[PDB]
Amino acid sequence: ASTDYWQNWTDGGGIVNAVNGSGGNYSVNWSNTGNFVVGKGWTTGSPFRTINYNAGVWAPNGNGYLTLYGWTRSPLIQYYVVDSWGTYRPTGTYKGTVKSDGGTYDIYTTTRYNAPSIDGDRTTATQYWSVRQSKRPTGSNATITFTNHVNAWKSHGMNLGSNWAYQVMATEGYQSSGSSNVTVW
Ligand SMILES: O[C@@H]1[C@@H](O)[C@H](O[C@@H]2CO[C@@H](O[C@@H]3CO[C@@H](O)[C@H](O)[C@H]3O)[C@H](O)[C@H]2O)OC[C@H]1O
Ligand SMILES: [Zn+2]
Ligand SMILES: [Zn+2]
Repeated sequence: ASTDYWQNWTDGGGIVNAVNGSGGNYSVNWSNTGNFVVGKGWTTGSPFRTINYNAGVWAPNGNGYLTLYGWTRSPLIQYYVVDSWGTYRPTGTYKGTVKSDGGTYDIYTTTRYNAPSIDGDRTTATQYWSVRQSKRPTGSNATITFTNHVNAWKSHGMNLGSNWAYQVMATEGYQSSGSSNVTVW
C-alpha cells in the first residue's frame, strides 16, 4: 500500500518549511525550531508493514531524528525506529537490542510528560524506541522491517496498543536547524 498520510506538526517555534511533494516524497527546511514532526506514511499503522525510504538529504544542525514515528491506542503508546540523528542520540531505559535491515538497534523505553499527543495536543506518553547504534547511511533505498522491531519489543515486555493510528517516516526536530528530503513507500 502506497503512503496516504501527511504528517506536518510544529509547536510554532522557529521556521518549519515542509513540502508535501509527489508520491511519498517530502522535504523539510527548518531554522531555530521548537519541536516539530514532519513525514509521510500511513493513516493506519501495521505491525507487519515494511517501510521503505530514501533520504536523499539528511542534514540536521542540532537535534533532528530520521525515524519511523507512530502511535497506537488501547493503550496509548508512541514508538520510534530511529535510523539517524544529529547532535543527540535518543536513549532511555535500556532493554536489549534488535538486529534489522543491516543494522543493530538498542531498545529503550521512556515515559514523557507534556509530550505531543497523536493530534498535536499534549499527553503523558509511554514511548518504545529502537535506536540504531550508529547512524544509518543515507541516500540509498533503505528498509525498516517493522515486524522485527515489534517482535523484539514484545519479547522484552513492550506491547503495543490494539488500535493503530498513523505510522510515518519522519523528520523530528527540537532546538535545531536543518534540511531533509525523504521519499517513503
Ligand atoms: O530525497 C530524494 C530521494 O528519496 C530520491 O530517491 C528515490 C526514492 O524513490 C526510489 O524509488 C521509489 C521506489 O518505490 C516506489 O514505490 C516509489 O514510488 C519510488 O519513488 C528511487 O529509487 C530513489 O532514487 O531521490 C531524490 C531525492 O531528492
Ligand atoms: Zn532481545
Ligand atoms: Zn487533542
